[PDB]
Amino acid sequence: GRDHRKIGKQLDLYHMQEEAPGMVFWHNDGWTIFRELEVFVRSKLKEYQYQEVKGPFMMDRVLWEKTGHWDNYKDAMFTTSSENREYCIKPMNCPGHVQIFNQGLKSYRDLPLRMAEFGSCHRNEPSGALHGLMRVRGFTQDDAHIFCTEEQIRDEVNACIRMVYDMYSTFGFEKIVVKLSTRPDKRIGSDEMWDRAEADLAVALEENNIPFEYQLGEGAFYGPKIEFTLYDCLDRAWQCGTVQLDFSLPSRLSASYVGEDNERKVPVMIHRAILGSMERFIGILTEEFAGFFPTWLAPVQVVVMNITDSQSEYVNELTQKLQNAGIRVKADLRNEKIGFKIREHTLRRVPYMLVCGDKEVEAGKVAVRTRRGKDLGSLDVNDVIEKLQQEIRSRSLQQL
Amino acid sequence: GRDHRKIGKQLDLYHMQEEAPGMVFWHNDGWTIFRELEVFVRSKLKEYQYQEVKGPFMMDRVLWEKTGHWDNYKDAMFTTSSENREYCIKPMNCPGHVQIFNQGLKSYRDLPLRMAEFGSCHRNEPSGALHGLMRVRGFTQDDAHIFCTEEQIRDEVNACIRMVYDMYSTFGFEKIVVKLSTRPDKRIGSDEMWDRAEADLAVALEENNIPFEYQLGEGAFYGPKIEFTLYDCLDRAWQCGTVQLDFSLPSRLSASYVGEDNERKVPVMIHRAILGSMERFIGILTEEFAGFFPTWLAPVQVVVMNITDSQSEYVNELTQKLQNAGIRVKADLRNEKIGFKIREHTLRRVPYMLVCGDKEVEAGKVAVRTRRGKDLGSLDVNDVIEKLQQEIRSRSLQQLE
Ligand SMILES: CN[C@H](C(=O)NC/C=C/Cn1cnc2cc(Cl)c(Cl)cc2c1=O)[C@@H](C)O
Ligand SMILES: CN[C@H](C(=O)NC/C=C/Cn1cnc2cc(Cl)c(Cl)cc2c1=O)[C@@H](C)O
Ligand SMILES: [Zn+2]
Ligand SMILES: [Zn+2]
Repeated sequence: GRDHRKIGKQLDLYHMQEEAPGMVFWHNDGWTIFRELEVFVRSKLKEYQYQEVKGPFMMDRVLWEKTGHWDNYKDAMFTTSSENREYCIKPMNCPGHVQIFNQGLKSYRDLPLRMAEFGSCHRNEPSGALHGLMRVRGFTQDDAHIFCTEEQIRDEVNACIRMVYDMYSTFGFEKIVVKLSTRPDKRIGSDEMWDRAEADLAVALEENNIPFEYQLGEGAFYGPKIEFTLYDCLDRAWQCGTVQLDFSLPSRLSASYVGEDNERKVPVMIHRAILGSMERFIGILTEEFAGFFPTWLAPVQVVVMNITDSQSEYVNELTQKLQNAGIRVKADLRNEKIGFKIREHTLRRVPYMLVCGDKEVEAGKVAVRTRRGKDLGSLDVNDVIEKLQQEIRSRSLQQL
Repeated sequence: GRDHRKIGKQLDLYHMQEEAPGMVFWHNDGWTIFRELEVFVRSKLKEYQYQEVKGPFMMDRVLWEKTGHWDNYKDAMFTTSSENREYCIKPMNCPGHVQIFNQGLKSYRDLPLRMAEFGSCHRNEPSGALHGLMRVRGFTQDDAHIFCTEEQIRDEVNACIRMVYDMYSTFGFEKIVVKLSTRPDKRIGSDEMWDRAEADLAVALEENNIPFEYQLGEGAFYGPKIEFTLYDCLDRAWQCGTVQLDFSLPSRLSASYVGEDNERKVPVMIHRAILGSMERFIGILTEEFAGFFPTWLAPVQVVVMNITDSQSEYVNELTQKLQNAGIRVKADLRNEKIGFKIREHTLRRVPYMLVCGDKEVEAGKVAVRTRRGKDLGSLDVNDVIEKLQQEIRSRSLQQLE
């Protein structure tokens, strides 16, 4: 029993309905998980030196036909109109990122320019194939685009690779399969361009001792790509990560920069996503942990509870201390038995349950108990807050 | 200058294009401002006990036709189709909030249920009427909908009112004009219901000692409302806040709860937004401050800089300390004169320029220069960091002395 649909209903994370096929209603607790995942990605964006931008939801069809994706993907577009002009709701964030790149004069000094976005994308997929958070219409891509020179591709692909494995290992995903898609029959650019582009991805992987299988037929018309597939605890494959070279879209959208020789060069563009889809990754995480989210991701991290009315003031004071320390905490002061209380929050998958009786109030302590059923006993209040802070801020998979 | 369109280009906050009319492209520095504003609103949502949800971008026309807004507002709807079904791109967040409310059986004990959202709304407005961040098509509403009983209305409107003045006072807006819109000709509900609903709004304003005025017959068909018009430093009026009672939508979308008497009851809905639009409000703030955003909102809060090559490592350490202290900081180690460095970052509206000369490195201090051109002297590094943190924590309008 690890269905994300089931756990999503039980823990009141999200729901879906027929009026909005493949588009998620995020409830309070599920939206908390979403935002903590977002905060985690932002810390990595800062570490790996990315800008974070936000592009518009719609854009003119005139611009979308200039991208070169229209013929292959017009059936997957959501279109709307206003004042005799047809606009596409964006399925990808790349054209919008080029529009920001084109504002102001760029030079080689500004490259590599790394532009990230939590980009809300909509794709008009057949409704019959939709299921849960795994196959959806509306989703949020942990997207970024790297504008760089031909000489900087090698280093930026290395950095993307490091960022992929770093982020996957945070959630305990160590079994990764890597696939390098080579030149297709369609394709733009010369054979010498594809020789170099394919070598840049291959050597970057080889130098990091990462084994990979070639995918000969597959690969986009605008460049080769690396795709990363993680494996969950049921040994199910999930293609999440991508690193995709592009020698087309920047030229077609009039992107350029002044080089060191004062000539106009078209920048090389690297598409990349790691989690793939925020909704989809949450689904995978919900199943991986079976509702037992690590404390940093958990909607409710601690519940503090009393035995009788005698300890209510102490529990309220302890609740405020935990809230002051940046912990998501609730107080359970109901007139129920301690076994009833602990069970409700053990079923809700609350990492820690802080019991406070007369023993604990007089001592300045708290009786800590995990959702796994491990009784840690009466511990000092300041010691508990300190260890919870470390677990949350280090983003540890394991409890005490 | 106080033109947000000019300043937006100068500080590289955002831009707009004819390919996406009335829809903002947020650059790094503008999106940084957006996200801190979002964090600020979030802390108020936590304080005033709101849930935060996220609804889908589109929903079937069939559901939108049931809301009772369709015939009045179908011209303003963006529409898209898929598999013989028509979907509206959401212009408002209320129906989606009702869909979330309708999941699970609700009790009187769950009320008042306060459900907030940073709701990305799209209104198909005329392109000739568009103008920068203020008049837009795509925007993010600091929205919330309170589901409550009839008896709970006064206390919830009272809370909303407090939240409005609280949030406006953070940005330096004390002069608020308040307008209570009364019953229109075409309306639902009995006159007895409208007497209580209008009285609930008036009593809540009286309870907060707020003088207001009527706007006669300007209320919506589904209930009366309060609107809050703030005044900037140029004495220009901006209608941002709204608190709108609703006796229609919950019933139209099958919203109910189990009462204390065990009867099925329909909840009353209070629509409310304080800032009104995140894009619009940032635009107003840009002109209010003239680009001199308070330190907590500033894209780059501190720039640490060296006079000569001698202090480059001291700058690196100091920049790392400010990095570890959660301050948005950059190091200016370019081979340029100290005045050149100060003039550029004064023009970019960086609150503080932490200057490092030989005398500062030797004493373990830093020379603090504000964007207003003032000299705060050479202070201890750990003192300055604690003071900057306190200025950011409290979201202070004023810089250090
Ligand atoms: C092309 N952008 C990248 C991306 O999304 N890569 C994953 C796979 C993309 C394939 N893909 C899938 N569906 C699409 C649907 C539409 Cl309507 C369009 Cl116009 C493009 C695509 C499209 O390109 C990100 C990583 O920047
Ligand atoms: C709709 N409720 C509130 C709100 O947005 N009020 C501000 C103004 C509302 C007036 N308004 C303006 N434009 C609209 C456009 C459309 Cl396509 C629809 Cl369906 C409704 C409205 C509509 O009601 C929020 C705060 O919950
Ligand atoms: Zn892309
Ligand atoms: Zn509303």
